[PDB]
Amino acid sequence: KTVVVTTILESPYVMMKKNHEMLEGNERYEGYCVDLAAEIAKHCGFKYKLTIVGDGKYGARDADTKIWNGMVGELVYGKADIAIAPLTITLVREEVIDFSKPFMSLGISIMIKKGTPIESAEDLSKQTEIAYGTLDSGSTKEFFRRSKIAVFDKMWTYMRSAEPSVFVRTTAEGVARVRKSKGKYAYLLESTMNEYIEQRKPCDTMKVGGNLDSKGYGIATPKGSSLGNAVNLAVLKLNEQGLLDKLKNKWWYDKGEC
Ligand SMILES: N[C@@H](CCC(=O)O)C(=O)O
Ligand SMILES: [Zn+2]
Repeated sequence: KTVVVTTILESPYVMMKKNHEMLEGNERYEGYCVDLAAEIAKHCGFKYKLTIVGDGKYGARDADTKIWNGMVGELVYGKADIAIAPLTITLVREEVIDFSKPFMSLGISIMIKKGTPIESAEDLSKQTEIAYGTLDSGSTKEFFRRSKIAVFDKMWTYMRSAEPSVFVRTTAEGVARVRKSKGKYAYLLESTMNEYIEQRKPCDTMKVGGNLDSKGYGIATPKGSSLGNAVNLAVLKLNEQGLLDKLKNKWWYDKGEC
């Protein structure tokens, strides 16, 4: 009856509300995905419960164990009915879960501490002074692991063998490493998160160069779910009405601190 929604604490998508300890259920959270969940639910005609993914991950299949972790895993093993998060539509995921058409368009980009002598991915690859990494488990990490393009293969080769590790557990961890490294650490993350951080105090980071690829985030459901068709139509209806753009403006730029 009540649709269990799996999501992830990733700003500005889902964040803990100021006085959440005094609130209950869905009212404990706020963010772009919280506003979107409320809308997809209204339009699809269902009651839901927001749940933060237990392992705090997006979703990857473990090569040795074959188990799916993160939000994807919660959908695959039936722990959740739908995932409303900045979850990238990829081929390996679409083979096990269903995705609506994209609700947000993005691409991998570079986050530097202001003043870092880096203008592109080619620049990162051609040097060693400045370290660079990605989110440990996710679509960005896989983009480099599977890239046939020379510049990205070179970047991956360095990243996988770099010590100490250049990969981080969460986006926030990557952002702090950038901020605390005096320009000695650049971070590869999706343009959406980069643009969000670029508008947050201490206003010391910046997105550089173009996007490395083009892709989208989709609302995910288990393969052959009943909700699939309706949520896809809701995403299309809401994009066409201007809500998705309105929501990105609200959480990224309207509340900008820089
Ligand atoms: N949106 C990504 C996580 C962030 C990243 O990989 O940079 C995913 O669904 O895996
Ligand atoms: Zn509406």
